Amino acid sequence: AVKKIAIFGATGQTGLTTLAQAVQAGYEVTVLVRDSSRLPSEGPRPAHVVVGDVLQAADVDKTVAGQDAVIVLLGTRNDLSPTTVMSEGARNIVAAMKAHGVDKVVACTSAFLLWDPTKVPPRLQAVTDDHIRMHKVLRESGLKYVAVMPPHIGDQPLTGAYTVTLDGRGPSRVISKHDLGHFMLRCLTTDEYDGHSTYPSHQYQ
Ligand SMILES: NC(=O)c1ccc[n+]([C@@H]2O[C@H](COP(=O)([O-])OP(=O)(O)OC[C@H]3O[C@@H](n4cnc5c(N)ncnc54)[C@H](OP(=O)(O)O)[C@@H]3O)[C@@H](O)[C@H]2O)c1
Ligand SMILES: O=C(O)c1ccccc1-c1c2cc(I)c(=O)c(I)c-2oc2c(I)c(O)c(I)cc12
Repeated sequence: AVKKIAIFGATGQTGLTTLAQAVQAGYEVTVLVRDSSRLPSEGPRPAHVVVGDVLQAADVDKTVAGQDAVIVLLGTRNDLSPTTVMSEGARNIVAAMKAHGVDKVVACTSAFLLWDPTKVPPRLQAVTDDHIRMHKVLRESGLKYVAVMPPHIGDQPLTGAYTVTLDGRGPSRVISKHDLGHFMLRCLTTDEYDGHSTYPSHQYQ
């Protein structure tokens, strides 16, 4: 079974809860962070912290070495400008995985990659274009890749009771950050989503 994981984007909205959940669940977690002050003191703590940047191949290589799987929760912290950070980071992650024999990656893009592609809000198009580039990098890597394509990420509690579809239709257009993290982790213990795109959603009310 997967025991050692790297998380990229662990200091982000979804990353922080995914990290806490992963440690509480018993994983040995390594994170790559640019700024360690963004990791919390309270609660569960990663086993290993690498300070560096996903755009630096050597920093990524150090983070991926020795792992059993990789979770990718990279994002732009609501900077909507044109960007290649996520796709360039994914290229570095794939190269490091291949260099170190790691074969499982679970990565978050967005439900816009399942929904009608002509209905992306204009303000989100640049980020979506880079999600599409990152998805291409991961799909073409040949590695076992679960594409997680969530709708709006909310603040609702952890439930573990959300629905996962393969087509972007579902009970709602929201997933709590906690449930999204829970789903990322679920993907580490099953093969059933490898090579698929997945849409987690739930009605919280
Ligand atoms: N907002 C939504 O409703 C929504 C819906 C669907 C999909 N998404 C997508 O879901 C993904 C996760 O979103 P989120 O809101 O959880 O993420 P987020 O809060 O934007 O966090 C982004 C994370 O990526 C890290 N990161 C950015 N650039 C980096 C670099 N050069 N090197 C290393 N780490 C870097 C950030 O580090 P720092 O802490 O150092 O900044 C942070 O940990 C994103 O791709 C987002 O576009 C969002
Ligand atoms: O996350 C928010 O609330 C938010 C707050 C300020 C500015 C934008 C957003 C936002 C998104 C930001 C990024 I970067 C991203 O990548 C994606 I995809 C976003 O998808 C969003 C979606 I779907 C929504 O339905 C709504 I309402 C807002 C967003």
